[PDB]
Amino acid sequence: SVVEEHGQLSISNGELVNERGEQVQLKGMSSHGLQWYGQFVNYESMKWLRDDWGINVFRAAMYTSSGGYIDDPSVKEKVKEAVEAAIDLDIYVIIDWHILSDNDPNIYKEEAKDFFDEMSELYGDYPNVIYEIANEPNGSDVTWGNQIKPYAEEVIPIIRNNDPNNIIIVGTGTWSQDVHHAADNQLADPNVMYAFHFYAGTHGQNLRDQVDYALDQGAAIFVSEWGTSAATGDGGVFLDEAQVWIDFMDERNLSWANWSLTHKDESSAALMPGANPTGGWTEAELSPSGTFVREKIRES
Ligand SMILES: *[C@H]1O[C@H](CO)[C@@H](O[C@@H]2O[C@H](CO)[C@@H](O[C@@H]3O[C@H](CO)[C@@H](O)[C@H](O)[C@H]3O)[C@H](O)[C@H]2O)[C@H](O)[C@H]1F
Repeated sequence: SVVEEHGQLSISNGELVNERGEQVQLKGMSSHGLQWYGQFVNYESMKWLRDDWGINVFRAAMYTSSGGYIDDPSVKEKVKEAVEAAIDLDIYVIIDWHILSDNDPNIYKEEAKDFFDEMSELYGDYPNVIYEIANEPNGSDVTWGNQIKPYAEEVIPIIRNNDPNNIIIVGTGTWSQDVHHAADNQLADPNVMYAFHFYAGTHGQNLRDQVDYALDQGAAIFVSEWGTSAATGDGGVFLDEAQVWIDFMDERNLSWANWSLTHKDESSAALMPGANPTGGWTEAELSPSGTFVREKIRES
């Protein structure tokens, strides 16, 4: 139903819109790293998230380092499983080249180009696909102008040769927080968005103002990762500040994916230990974070 109705997504005047020009907001879940918790990524769990939580997008977090794709490329087939499930379920899907410790996206740029060529060749005639080319650039030596923008100006043409206009999300500096610099020096492709990530454990007032600054320059923003915990993924759940951010995103038409769908014993995890990897969870099988996120998406 979702993808049949909204179909081809595009950016118009800095906003995500559907094929009839109407604003659309995606809300869903990110996997944790596919190398650690891939059992939670399957048609049945995604169907349960679609039907019971109301998700309309699923993000497949394919770490590059930390035992991910560069070390063992088999995780790309789990991305394909997720994409095909999203097509069968009629929801959107984010293919996330999940850099982190490999803090400059240029480190594995050759591999990224090949990976995105493959995925855009396979899936580029489906409207479901959203490409996320560099999760979280980070470090004071990784800047928008010098590192990230040129990286994107190499990867985007590869995708565009196969898929002229599905959405591409591009990470920003300082762990996808520095939308100010990106918005002052935007990419040329008209169907690009810039990533912005937040954690409710951080006091967020200035970060909201910076997202507004970016939006005021005509830049489109996708909140492709956020958590209810601290920046580490652990250390408490901060539902007051999470709700502030939820409301802000609704006011600004910002799409989002929550981190993350796993039973790991960390506060940002959505599931408890014993949660079935194929869905069907009871209340007791959702963590404090997962219960909150499910509520947000069902409310929407
Ligand atoms: C965006 O931020 C989230 C945190 O809010 C990041 O997710 C965290 O990434 C950590 C680093 O990969 C991860 O910890 C690792 O978990 C592995 C599997 O259990 C361990 O083997 C490893 O020792 C540990 O460092 C957190 O569990 C996770 O929440 C996300 O990557 C960022 F994009």
